[PDB]
Order: sequence, then structure tokens, then C-alpha cells
Amino acid sequence: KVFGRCELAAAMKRHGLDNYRGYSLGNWVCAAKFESNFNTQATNRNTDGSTDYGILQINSRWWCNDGRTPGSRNLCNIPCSALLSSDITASVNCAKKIVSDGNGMNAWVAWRNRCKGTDVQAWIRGCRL
Ligand SMILES: [Cl-]
Ligand SMILES: [Cl-]
Repeated sequence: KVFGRCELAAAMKRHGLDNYRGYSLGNWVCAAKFESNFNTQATNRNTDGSTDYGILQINSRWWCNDGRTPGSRNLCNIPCSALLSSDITASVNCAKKIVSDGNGMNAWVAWRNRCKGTDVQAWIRGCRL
């Protein structure tokens, strides 16, 4: 599923992401924009052989099981394929764990490089919600 901007903002809000660990809704929408272009099916292979999955490009090195990342963990206790669903519940629940791990949203390199220190509220501006 490719979400609309305001559609994704609403789904994230419903699942308790606005202001989670202090990160406003626009931070999460901005992160998703640059990680997946709002496509729940986005997958990308990393140099290390791990793979990033879903709307927030959650990595198989620590967070989900894909069966093909040696020496990995599955800290969200989920198959990586659950992160590609049209229903974002699994991605949101696992993102809550990630952003609580100590470095906040800097866990997402694209958030640090493309969202952090910008007008992230632009990403939810005009949205009813
Ligand atoms: Cl915001
Ligand atoms: Cl923080």
C-alpha cells in the first residue's frame, strides 16, 4: 500500500506515534517519506547483508526475523514480512521500541540527514487530524 501523506499521519496518530518519546507527528511522517515514499512494501538490502522493511525501513540486523541475516536479533519478535503489511500496526509497535533504544530518531539515518532540524510540521500541515 502507498499511503497518502495525510492518510499516513492519521494512521500513525491512531497508533500512538504523535509525540511518542517527544517526537511530533511530522517527524514520523518525514521519516517515512524518505525511508519508503510511504510504500508499505519497500525493501532495501544493506551492505552488511541485513534488509530494511516497510514504511519505516526497519532493519533485520536487530529488529525482525527474515531468516537470512547472520548473527542477527529479532527484538520486535516479528517476521520482517509483517512490516510490509497494508496495516501499519507492526511497523508502529516496532518503531516505538527502536526510538526508545537510547538514540531517539537518530536510529533512522535518513531522519538525521533529511528531517532533523527542518520544518517537519510541513509534513502534517493541512491534514485533518
Ligand atoms: Cl509536527
Ligand atoms: Cl530523544
